[PDB]
Amino acid sequence: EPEPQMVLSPLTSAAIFLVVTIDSGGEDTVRDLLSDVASLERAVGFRAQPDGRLSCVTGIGSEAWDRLFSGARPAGLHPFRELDGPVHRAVATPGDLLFHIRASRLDLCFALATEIMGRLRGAVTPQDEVHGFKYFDERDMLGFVDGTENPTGAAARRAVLVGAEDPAFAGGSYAVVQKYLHDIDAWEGLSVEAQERVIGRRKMTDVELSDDVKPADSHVALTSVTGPDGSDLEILRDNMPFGSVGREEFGTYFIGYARTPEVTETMLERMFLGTASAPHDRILDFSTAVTGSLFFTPAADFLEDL
Amino acid sequence: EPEPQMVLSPLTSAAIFLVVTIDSGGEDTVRDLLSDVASLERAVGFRAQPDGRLSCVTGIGSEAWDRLFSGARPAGLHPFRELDGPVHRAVATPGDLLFHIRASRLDLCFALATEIMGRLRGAVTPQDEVHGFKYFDERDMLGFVDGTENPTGAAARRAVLVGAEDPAFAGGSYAVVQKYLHDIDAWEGLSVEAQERVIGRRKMTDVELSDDVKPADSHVALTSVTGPDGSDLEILRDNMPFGSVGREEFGTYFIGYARTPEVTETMLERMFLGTASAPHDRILDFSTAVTGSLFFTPAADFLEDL
Amino acid sequence: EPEPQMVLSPLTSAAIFLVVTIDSGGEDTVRDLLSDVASLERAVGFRAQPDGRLSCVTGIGSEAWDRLFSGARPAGLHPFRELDGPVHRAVATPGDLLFHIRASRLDLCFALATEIMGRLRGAVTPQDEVHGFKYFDERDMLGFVDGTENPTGAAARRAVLVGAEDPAFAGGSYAVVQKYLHDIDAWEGLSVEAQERVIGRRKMTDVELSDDVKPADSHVALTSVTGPDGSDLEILRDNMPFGSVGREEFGTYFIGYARTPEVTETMLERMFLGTASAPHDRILDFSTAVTGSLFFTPAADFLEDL
Amino acid sequence: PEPQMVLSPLTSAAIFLVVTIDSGGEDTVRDLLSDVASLERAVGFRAQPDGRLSCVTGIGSEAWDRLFSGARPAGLHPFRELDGPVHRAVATPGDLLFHIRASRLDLCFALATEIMGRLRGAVTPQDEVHGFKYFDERDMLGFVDGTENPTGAAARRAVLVGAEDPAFAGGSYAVVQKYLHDIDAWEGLSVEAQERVIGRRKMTDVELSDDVKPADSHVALTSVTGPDGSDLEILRDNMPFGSVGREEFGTYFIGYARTPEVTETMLERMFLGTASAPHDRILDFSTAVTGSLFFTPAADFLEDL
Amino acid sequence: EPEPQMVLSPLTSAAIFLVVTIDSGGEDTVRDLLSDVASLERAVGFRAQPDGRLSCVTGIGSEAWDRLFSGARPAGLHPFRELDGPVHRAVATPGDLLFHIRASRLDLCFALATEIMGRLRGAVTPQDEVHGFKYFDERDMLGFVDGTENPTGAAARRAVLVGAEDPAFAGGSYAVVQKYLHDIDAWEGLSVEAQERVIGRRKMTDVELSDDVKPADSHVALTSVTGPDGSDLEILRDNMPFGSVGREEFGTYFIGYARTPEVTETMLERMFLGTASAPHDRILDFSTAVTGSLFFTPAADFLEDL
Amino acid sequence: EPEPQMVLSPLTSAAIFLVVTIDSGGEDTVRDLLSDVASLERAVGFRAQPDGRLSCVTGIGSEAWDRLFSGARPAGLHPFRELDGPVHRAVATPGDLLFHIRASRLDLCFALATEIMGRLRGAVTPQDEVHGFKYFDERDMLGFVDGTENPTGAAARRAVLVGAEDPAFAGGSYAVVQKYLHDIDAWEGLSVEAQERVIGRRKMTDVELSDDVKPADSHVALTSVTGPDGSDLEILRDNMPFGSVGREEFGTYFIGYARTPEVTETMLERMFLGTASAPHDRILDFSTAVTGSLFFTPAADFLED
Ligand code: HEM
Ligand code: HEM
Ligand code: HEM
Ligand code: HEM
Ligand SMILES: [Mg+2]
Ligand SMILES: [Mg+2]
Ligand SMILES: [O]
Ligand SMILES: [O]
Ligand SMILES: [O]
Ligand SMILES: [O]
Ligand SMILES: [O]
Ligand SMILES: [O]
Repeated sequence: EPEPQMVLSPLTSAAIFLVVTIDSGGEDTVRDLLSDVASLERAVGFRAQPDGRLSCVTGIGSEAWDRLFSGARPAGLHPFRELDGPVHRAVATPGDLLFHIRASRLDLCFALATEIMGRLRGAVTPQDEVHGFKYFDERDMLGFVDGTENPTGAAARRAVLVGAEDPAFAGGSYAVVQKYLHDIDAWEGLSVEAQERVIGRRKMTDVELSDDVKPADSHVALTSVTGPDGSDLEILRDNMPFGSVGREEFGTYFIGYARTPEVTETMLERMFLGTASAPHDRILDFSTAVTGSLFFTPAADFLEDL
Repeated sequence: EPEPQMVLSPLTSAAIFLVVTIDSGGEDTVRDLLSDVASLERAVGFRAQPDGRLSCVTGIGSEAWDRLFSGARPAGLHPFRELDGPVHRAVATPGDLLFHIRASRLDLCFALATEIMGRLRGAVTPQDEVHGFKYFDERDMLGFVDGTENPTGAAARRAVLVGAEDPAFAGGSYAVVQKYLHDIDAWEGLSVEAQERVIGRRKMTDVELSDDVKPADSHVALTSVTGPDGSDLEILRDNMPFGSVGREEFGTYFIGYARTPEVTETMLERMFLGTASAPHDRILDFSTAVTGSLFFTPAADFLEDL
Repeated sequence: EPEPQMVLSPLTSAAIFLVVTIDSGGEDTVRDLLSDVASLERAVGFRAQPDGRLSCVTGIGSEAWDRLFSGARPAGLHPFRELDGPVHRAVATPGDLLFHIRASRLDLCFALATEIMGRLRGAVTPQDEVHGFKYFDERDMLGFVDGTENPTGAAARRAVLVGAEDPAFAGGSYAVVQKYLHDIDAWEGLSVEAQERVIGRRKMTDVELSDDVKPADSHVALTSVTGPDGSDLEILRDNMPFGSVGREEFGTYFIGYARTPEVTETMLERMFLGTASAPHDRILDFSTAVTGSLFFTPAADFLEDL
Repeated sequence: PEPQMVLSPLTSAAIFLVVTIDSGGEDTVRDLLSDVASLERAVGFRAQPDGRLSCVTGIGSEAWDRLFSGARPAGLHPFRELDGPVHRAVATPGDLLFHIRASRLDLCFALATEIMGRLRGAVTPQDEVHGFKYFDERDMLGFVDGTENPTGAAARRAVLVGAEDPAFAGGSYAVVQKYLHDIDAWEGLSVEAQERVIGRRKMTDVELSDDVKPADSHVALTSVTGPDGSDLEILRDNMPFGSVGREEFGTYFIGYARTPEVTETMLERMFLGTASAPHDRILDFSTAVTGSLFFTPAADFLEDL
Repeated sequence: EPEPQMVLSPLTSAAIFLVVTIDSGGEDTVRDLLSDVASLERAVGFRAQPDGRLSCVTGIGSEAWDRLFSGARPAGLHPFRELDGPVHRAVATPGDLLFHIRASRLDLCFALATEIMGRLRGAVTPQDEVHGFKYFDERDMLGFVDGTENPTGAAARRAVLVGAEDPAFAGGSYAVVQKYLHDIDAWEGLSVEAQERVIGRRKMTDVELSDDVKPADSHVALTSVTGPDGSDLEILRDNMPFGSVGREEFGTYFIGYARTPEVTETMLERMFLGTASAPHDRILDFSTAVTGSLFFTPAADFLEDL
Repeated sequence: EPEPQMVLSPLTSAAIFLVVTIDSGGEDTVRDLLSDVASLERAVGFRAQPDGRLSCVTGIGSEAWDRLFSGARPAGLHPFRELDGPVHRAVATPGDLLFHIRASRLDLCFALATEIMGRLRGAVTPQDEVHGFKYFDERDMLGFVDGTENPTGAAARRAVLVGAEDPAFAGGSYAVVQKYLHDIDAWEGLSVEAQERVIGRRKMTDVELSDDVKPADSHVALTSVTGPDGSDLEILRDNMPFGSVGREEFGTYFIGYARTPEVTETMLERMFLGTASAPHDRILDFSTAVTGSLFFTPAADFLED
C-alpha cells in the first residue's frame, strides 16, 4: 500500500502555512528539498516526541508540476478557478508550493519552516506566511466550534486519499487554501440566534439546527453535498485562526483536503455563486477571501524516490 | 504589601507585547481602561484555569505619566536614554503604554489583547506588536538557553519590586524593552566554541565558562554587575523569540524588570559603550536593537483605584 | 466495511449508565434519536478533543428490537435469563435501551446524557441511572484491581465483535449489565489472605494465585472458561464503582461485552449455579445483583441508516 | 492559628455531606473531629501532589452548644429564613458539614467513607451531593462561575476571622444552599436575556457595562460596598450536580466569609429586593431546597479536643 | 532572612545520593566546587523546567568542616554516633560530603552528579552511590506508603531549619543518612495484618492504627517523640527504595533532616536501644543498616560566599 | 494472525536489561516462567495504566533454544559472532535469556524484574543487569539525539517481524545486544563540529549532514545499508544510557531488533571491519563493547503454550 503524507493528522493547536513561487532557475534546488523534506520533519520533531506531533504536508501546484516533473500528471490537478459571484468573489492567487506545518507548539512549526526556507533561499519567492493558533475550545474567530463534522477513521481515508481511480498517484490528496479576513464589528452586532442562522449550528453547544429551522443559505446547508448514490461527499478541514490586533486583522485560514478537487469546488460554487434556493453562503457577508490556491499533495513515496 | 502586578510570573511559553501611543484627547478612555484591565484579565483567563496562566502587566511611560496622572511621579521614571556607542546604538522609540501579556497558549494572549485594544480603539495608535513563543528547551533564536541566571523567590522580589525607597509606589517595577533582530547568517558562520565565547556559557549544557576562559567582552561578563556593597545587581528577564521565515526576521524581544532603572541602564551602558577591557558586548555584533522604551509598572491597587 | 460503535474504548475514568424502557407510542421518537446519537456524541465531544475521549455505546433489548425494527434479528438476542441458584439469584429487570457513556471526565458524560434524554422525554421512562468513577489504581470497591485480564488489541476485537457467523449484524456486540451492591462490613471482616482466596489474585500486587492454591470457588477460577477447542473464551469488561456514603451503598456496575451472549451466560451459570467442585462464586457472598439486562449494540452504520 | 483549607486551589470534584447529630452521639463526634486532619492526610498523601484533597469541617449553632462549653463564635446562629414576596430561602437541619474537595471524585469518596465509618450510629445523613466541574468552570445555567472571587491576601482578609473575635481567629462562616434550576424555562430565554439576568456576557464572561447592567441582575444585587467605600467580598465554590433521569439540574452554593453578615446581606438583597429591584432574577429560574450556616474553626481548635 | 538550600523539596520520584571523602590535599578543589554547586544546579535544571524539579542539597561532615573552614562550627555538628544495641547495631561509616540530588527523572540527577564529580576528580574518594526510585503510589520497598506524616509548610520550616539558637548558621539543617538492606523473603512471609503491626499503619489505606491497638514496638510508636514542652518533635524524611535484582539487594535509603541532630538521634536511640516497653523497633528485624553518617547542610548563601 | 511481543513499544524513558544463563537442571523452571511472563507483565502494569507503559520483551539464545524446545528452530538463530577487526573487537559473551523491560518509570521496570527473578531463583545465574535512563530530549550519553531514523508504522513491522519466510515463527524478531562503555574525557575533547563528523548529524538540531560533507567513516554512513534491490535495510533500536559516576562508567546499552540477524550483522561488520572507504566506524574510537549476544524473541502466543 503507498504511504501518504500526514494529511490525517491528530488535532494540533499551532500551524504555519507557507506558500511560495518557484523562481526561474530554482527547480533543481526545489527538487532536492522535496526529496529531503520527510527527513527534516523527523530531525526537528523526533526530540520533542511524543507530544510534539510535528508534521509537514507538502503540496505542488498545476503550473509548478509541469516545470518540475515529466510523465504523468495527477488527473484532478489544475489551477484554482476564480469564482466571480453576483456579490462575492473567490480570488485565485499565485502559489507553486504549499507547506502545511502543524504541531502542538508554534516553535516546532517555526523550526521546521526555518530549515525548509533555509534550503530554498534564492530559489523561491514567499507569497504568504500565516502563523495559526487554535482557540482553546476548538473555536474559530467567529466564536463557533470549527471541525465538528470532519470525517474520521476509514471514512476520512476514503474521502481524502487518491485510490484506484488514478493509481500512479494513489495516496495523494488535493488541498485547497483560502485566507479569509472577517468583519468582526459587523458579526458582533448580530444576536447569537442570528449568528446561529448564518452557520447552521448552535453556538454554545455545537448542536446542529434541525432541518426545519436551518436556513438554506446557512454555511452548513450549502456545504452539505450528496453524491449520485445518496451518500454525503465529505472533505477534511483544518481551519486555523490568525491575526494581528494592532492592524485589526482577524482571520480564518481555510484548508480543505479531498480525494478529488471536484468535491471542494462544488462546495465553493454553492457558497459563492449560490443556488436556486440560496443567494450565497451567509458566512461570506462577514468573511472576505484574499487568497486562493489548489495543490496536489503526493504520497510520501513519490517525494522520496525523486 | 500593596499587591504587585504579575511581574513574577510562572514560566509561560507564549507572549504578546503590545506598545501603543496615546493620541491627543485619548487620556480619559485610557484611564477608564486602566481601571478595568485586571477585571478583563480575569474575564478572559478564569475559565481557562488552572493551566492557562494568563497575566497582563501594564506599564506607563514617562511622558504618558504626566498626561494621565495628577500627583507624584515614581522617582526613577524618565524617557529611555539613547546610547550612541562607537559602533552600536541603542535607539529610543515612542511608547506610552506597554501590555506584556503572557500565558501557556497564544490564544489566551490574543483574546485579552483583543479586548484591551477594543476598549482603546480611537484613543491610541499601535507602535509595536510582537507574538512571542518559547523554544522547547528554553532556548532563544541564537540557540542558547535564555533565563538560567534569573533570580528566583525572595531574591527576585527584592530585585524587582519598589519598596520603602519610594513608598507611594511600593509594589511597582520598571520595565525596559528592546526588540532585537539577529543576523543569523553571520551567527551560524561561527563555530560553536566561538559562539560560546560571545555568550560566556556552553551551548549544549548551559554551564558557565570558567573565570580564566570567559572573555571580558562576552555577554555574561558585561551584564554581571556588582554594586557598591560587593553584592550582585540583578534583573528579571523574560526574553521571547519571534519572527517571520519569509521575511528572514529572527528576533529576540528583550524585556527586563528591576526595582530601579539604574541597574538596567548600567548593564546597557556596559553593553553598548563598553568598559576598560571591552569595546562592547559581542552579542551586539549579531543583534540590532530596533526599539527601546522604559515603563513603570504600578502596583495593581494603583490601577484599580482610578 | 462495517464500523462498530466504540465498544473497544481506551481507559476512561468516568461513566454514565442509563437504562430506559420505551413507553407505548414512543417508537418513532426513539428511532429518530438512534439515527442522530453519533451526531450528538460529536457535538458534545469534539470541542474537548483529544483528551475528552467521550463515547456512547447504544444497546437495544430483545423485546424492544421487535417493536422498533422488522426484518432480521441478531441471532443471539433474547431477554436476560434469570438464574435461580440454591443460594444466590441473578434477577432480570426491565430495559429496552442502554446508553453506556464514557469519558475522561463526568461533565462530558452528563452533557451527552442530557442531550439524549432531552430528545427522548415523553417517549421513555428511566429505569436506572448510575454515575461511575475510577477508584485509585483501577481498583473496585472491594479494593482489588479490576480489568487486568481483559483481552486487548486483535484478541479483543475477535472476542467482542460479531463477524461472519451473523453477517447482517457484523460489527455489533452483546452487552450484559448487572448492578451489584456490596456488603462492605462483611468483606472488611475478612483478612487480606481470605479476600485473596475469594477473588483468586493477590490484593496489593494483583498477581494471580498459583494453580496449587487458587480455590475452585474463587471468582477467577469460575470465570475462566475454555471452549471445546481448548482455547480461552474471553469477554471485555468495564466495571465501574459507584455509590453513596450516606445510604451505605457501595457498588460495582458490571458490564461485559461479547460476540455471543453464550460466553457471558456460561460464566454467569458457573458463578450462580456452581460446578461439581464449587457451590457458587464466593464473590456473591459479598455482592448482590439488583439489576440484570441483555442488549445488542449494533454497528454504528446500522444506526445511522434509519 | 492555622486555618482549615478554606482557600483551596481549584478542584474539579466535591462531596458535600450534611448530617445531624443523634441524641447521645456527641462524644463520637468529638473524637472524629480530633482525627479528621489525620484522615485527610492518610487518604490524600499517596495521591500528592495532583490529588489536592482537602476537607473543611463546619459546626452549626445548635450543635456547637451541645458539643462545647464556654465562649461561642460571635456570629454563629441558625440560618435565617427569608420570606420574600415571591421567593423564599428555607432553613433546613444540619449540625455538621464536611466540604470535601479534590481533583478526582474517588479521593473525595474515600475520605467521606472513612469519616462516615467513624460516625456510624452517632449521626443521621441529611444531604449528600457529588459535585463536578462542568466544562470551563461553567455552571448548569451555562455561565462561568467563580470569576470575581477574591484571591490571595484579599481572600484571606474576606474569609478568616481575625482580631474582631480573637478567641476564634482563623475560623470562617460557611453558608450552604442547594439550588435546583428550571432549565426548560431558562432555555426559553435568548442568550441576551440570560445575560441580563446574570449581568455578564455568556460566551466571553465580560461584565456588562454599568449603563446596560440591570439593577435586578445577579451581579448587581450581590455587589455590596461597606460604609467605608470598600467592596464586601465572599469566597464561593459553587458546584454543579444532578441526575438526568429525574430532570434534576442543580447548583450547590457554598460561600465563606469572616462574618455571616456579609453573606446574609447579599441573601436579603437577592430574596427581599431593594428600592430599585424586586428580587434577583436568577431566583426566577432557581429554587433553594436547603439552607444552613456553619462555623468552620481553625485547624488547631479541632486537633486539641 | 538567609536563603536555605532546597531541603523542603516538592515530591520527587528519583534521587542520587553521593557520599565521598576528601583526599589529602583536596580541600581547595572542594571549596571551589562548593561555591559553584548552585550554579551547576541551575545549568543542568533550568532548561528542563518546569517538570524537572532538579535540586541538590550539599552537606558537610564534622571532620571535613574543620579542614575546609575556620571560624565558627555549627553547634550540633559531630560525627555520627554508633549505637550498639542488645540485638541491632547502627553503624558509623566515613563520609565528608553528601550530595542529595533529587528530580522527577533519574537522568537529570545523573547529569548533575556527572558535573559535580567531574569537578572533584582527583580530590575525593567515593564511599557510596545510590540511585533511588519511588514506587508509583509513594510506596517503599516494604509496600507501605512512606512520607505521610512528614510536616509541611510552616511546621516543616520550624522543624528543619536552624534559627536564632545558632544565628550564624540560620537556614542550615542537619542530615542523617543510613543505607538499609531488607530481608524481603522474611517480610513477605508475614501476613498483611502482621506487617501492619510492625509499621503501625494499615497497608492498603495508610490509616494509622488506633492508640489502643498500635503495638509499643511498632515503627510509628517508637519514632513518635514528645519534647519536654508537650509538643511533637518532628523530622523531614525522603526515604528512597533502591536495589539490584541480580544481586538480591532490596533497600531503603533513609535520609532525615532536622534543625538539631538531637531529635533524629533520640529517634535512633528508641529504635535501636528500645524503651521501657519495647526491646527495639520491629522494622529492624527486617532491615539492616550498613552505612551511617551525619552532615550539616548550610544555607545557600554560606556556600556562595567562599 | 500471530500476536507479537511488544517489540514496537511507545517511547519509554526507563529500562531494565536482564541477561541470564540457565543452570544445569533449570530448564523446567524456566519453561514455567516463560508461559507466565505476559501475565506478570499485566499484573504489574495494568494498575499503572495509562502512563506506565510497562512492557517486557523476552528473548532466547541459540544454545538455550536447543535445551528448552525440540522440533523447529527459527531459521536465523545462531550464537553472536565475534568480530576481530584490525583495531576494534566485538566480543561474544554468554546469555541464554534476555528480558528487555521498558516503562515510563524505573520502579515499574524494577517491580516486574523482581517478580521474574523471584520465579527463576535457583534456576538461572545473572550475567548482566543494566538500569537505563533516557535524557530528557531523547539524547544519549554522547549528547546526540538517539532514535531519529528508526522506522515507524508499517515500515517498522516489515523491518522487524518475521513473516512468511519462516512461517512457524511469524511474529517473532531477533534482538542483538551490546553494552558499550564510552571514553567521555576523549569525546569531550572534540569540538562540536568534530563530534558531528563522527556521528554524521548536527548535534544541536539533529539534521543529517549532506551527502557531500558526511564522512565515509561516520556512524550514519556505515550503518546505512541498501539491499540487493537498492532499498534501505532498516533495524529498530532503543539504545539507553546507563552508568555510575563513582566508578566513572558512562555507557550506551545498544539493542537492535530486525526480522533477520543478517541485517544487524552486516551493519556490525561495516562498523568493526570497515569498507573500502573507511577503516572502521569512528564512534568505536570512543566506545568499547564489553558484551555481545543474540536472541530470538518469539511471538507472544508461542510463549503462552
Ligand atoms: C471563513 C471561512 C470559514 C469558516 C469561519 C468556517 C466555519 C465553519 C464552521 C464553524 C462549521 C461548523 C462545524 C464544523 O466544522 O463541522 C463549518 C462546517 C463546514 N465547513 Fe466551513 N468555514 C469556512 C469556510 C469553508 C469553506 C470555504 C468550505 C468549503 C469549500 C467549508 C466547508 C465546510 C464543510 C464541508 C463543513 C461541514 C458541513 C457539514 O457536513 O455539516 N468551510 N465551517
Ligand atoms: C539580543 C538580545 C539578547 C539575547 C539574545 C540575550 C541572551 C542571553 C543569554 C543566552 C544569557 C545566558 C543565560 C541566562 O542567564 O539567561 C543571558 C544572560 C543575561 N542577559 Fe541577556 N540577552 C540579550 C540582551 C540583554 C540585555 C539587553 C540585557 C541587559 C540590559 C541582558 C542582560 C542579561 C543578564 C543580566 C544576564 C545574566 C548574566 C549573569 O549570568 O549574571 N541581556 N542573556
Ligand atoms: C461483583 C461483581 C464483580 C466484581 C467486583 C468483579 C471483580 C473482578 C476482579 C477483581 C477480577 C480480577 C482481575 C481482572 O479483572 O482480571 C475479575 C476478573 C473477572 N471477572 Fe469479575 N467481577 C464481578 C462480576 C463479574 C461477572 C458478573 C462476570 C461475568 C459474567 C465476571 C467476569 C470476570 C472475568 C471473565 C474475569 C477474568 C478471569 C480471568 O482471569 O481470565 N465478573 N473480576
Ligand atoms: C556505540 C553506541 C552507539 C551509539 C551511541 C549510537 C548512536 C547513534 C546515533 C546518535 C545515531 C543517529 C540518530 C538516529 O537515527 O538514531 C545512530 C544512528 C544509527 N545507529 Fe547507532 N549508535 C550506537 C551503536 C550502534 C550499533 C551497534 C549499530 C548497529 C549494529 C547502530 C546502528 C545505527 C543505525 C542503523 C542508525 C541509523 C542510520 C540511518 O539510516 O540514518 N548503532 N546511532
Ligand atoms: Mg414518563
Ligand atoms: Mg422541566
Ligand atoms: O469550514
Ligand atoms: O538576556
Ligand atoms: O469482572
Ligand atoms: O455565586
Ligand atoms: O521513615
Ligand atoms: O544506534
